[PDB]
Amino acid sequence: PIEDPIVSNKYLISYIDEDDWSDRILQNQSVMNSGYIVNMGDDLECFIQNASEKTALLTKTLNQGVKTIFDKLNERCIFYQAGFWIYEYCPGIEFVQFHGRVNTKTGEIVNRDESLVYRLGKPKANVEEREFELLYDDVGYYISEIIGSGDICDVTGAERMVEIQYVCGGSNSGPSTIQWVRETKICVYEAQVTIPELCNLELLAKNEDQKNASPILCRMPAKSKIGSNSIDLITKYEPIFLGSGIYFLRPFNTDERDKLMVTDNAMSNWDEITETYYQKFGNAINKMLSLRLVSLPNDSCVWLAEVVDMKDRFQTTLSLNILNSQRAEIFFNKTFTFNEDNGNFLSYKI
Repeated sequence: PIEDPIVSNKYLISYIDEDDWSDRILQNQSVMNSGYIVNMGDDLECFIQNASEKTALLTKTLNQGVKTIFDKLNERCIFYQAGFWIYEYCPGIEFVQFHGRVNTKTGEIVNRDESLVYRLGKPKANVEEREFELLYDDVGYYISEIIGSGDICDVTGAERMVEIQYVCGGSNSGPSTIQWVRETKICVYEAQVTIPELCNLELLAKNEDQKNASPILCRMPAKSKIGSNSIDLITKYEPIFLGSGIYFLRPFNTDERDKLMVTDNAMSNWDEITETYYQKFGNAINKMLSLRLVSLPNDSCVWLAEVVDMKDRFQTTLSLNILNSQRAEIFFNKTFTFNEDNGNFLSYKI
């Protein structure tokens, strides 16, 4: 890993209320002595605060992960239609990119293009013999597999190979699938796969980003009297891209209620509601419930949440009742008024 004293330190700006700040940072002297306060003239004053076992897990992770990768891959090949290209990866045979499509029902290609001769690399049956590395990225720790034994590319004069990275797909039960694959160098390609079984290894566990940050406490000067800018939106709320142009703003305030957010232009006019709105919100909601973002209290309930634009302007309210199946219905009410006393769920049928 690479760091430097200008980037190694990491901060996270958090917002707190007005009378909260009045008697939370200002009244204690110990905290005031640990850090100091900065003023922007207006009330945007922020108080900044200044501040063998391991290797056994590294070494075991590498071994166990490779053996586990082969465990699932041993069943069959995998394939990913990357726009115009398709990359088929087999369990220790050879990696290539060819034109075509696959029939989801049988998992077989339409044809084999004898005319599209591409060679990404030849792995080896004797996986035990091959050497692998344990590197890391934003997603987490991963196993590196260089598949060589390729011909030289006259362009520069480098033998054809490919760099494969094994990462965990989180909650993705099944065999195995690829995320993306593309050329990286003149004759080198890169590919990344996601498998659920790698998460078994602590270092390769999903949702593990080293978020350790000296917190910087700020307070709202105006309390959103003007249209809150996007920077206020992402400092008050932690967005999560739910796809289809819909974000899920979860508040840092544990008391407040979370609200969806829309950004697409074709979903501007809410006075008329077309099928595109319903399909887009259905995809987004399916992805959300798959992400386990919405939190059941402690039971089936109706879920009511706002929708805001890039400027946190309320447009409608999304009403959703979960049916514990593939089907789901979504309603949009512009006329719905909110009770600040309760959160999202209002009707409980345990």
